[PDB]
Amino acid sequence: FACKTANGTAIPIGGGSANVYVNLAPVVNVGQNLVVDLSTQIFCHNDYPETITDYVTLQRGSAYGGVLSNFSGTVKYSGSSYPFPTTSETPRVVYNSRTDKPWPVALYLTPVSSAGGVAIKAGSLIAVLILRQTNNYNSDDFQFVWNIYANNDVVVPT
Ligand SMILES: OCc1cn(CCc2ccc(O[C@H]3O[C@H](CO)[C@@H](O)[C@H](O)[C@@H]3O)cc2)nn1
Ligand code: NI
Repeated sequence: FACKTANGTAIPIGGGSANVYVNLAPVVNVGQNLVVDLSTQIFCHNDYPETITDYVTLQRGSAYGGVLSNFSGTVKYSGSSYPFPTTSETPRVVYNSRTDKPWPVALYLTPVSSAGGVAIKAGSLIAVLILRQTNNYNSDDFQFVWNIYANNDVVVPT
């Protein structure tokens, strides 16, 4: 089991960490959502699906920088919604093919009433999402740590 990002980098068997840059809507008002869909960027596969089933959860989602201070949010993982930052590990998604399949995670972030001006700075760390992988074969229990960075400034009009 390993993962990669689109035109990007890879995290190999056994886990590790990688940096991911996302495009964000440049202007977002109170009451609106920034939607950050990682399922178009992060892809994973099972290396021996004929005998092994891989189980994959969102172990934890954490907010940083402008997102931590200026937004509240929710995360959608494989069809279900949760608070973001997260309050517990999600249920598991099964990976049973050598063909790349998206990691089905999306953040929905909305400005708090005190956000104004530049609420997220270009290039800044905005979130960490930890993918936890196990299987039905041995004791493997691995973390794939995705550091999520803003590509551009996000302004909350005042
Ligand atoms: O007849 C038994 C047999 C065994 N195999 C492959 C053995 C194997 C063992 C571990 C393994 O590890 C990687 O691949 C596994 C499947 O994705 C994953 O669960 C592991 O954690 C790890 O990333 C891959 C192949 N093929 N046939
Ligand atoms: Ni592989």
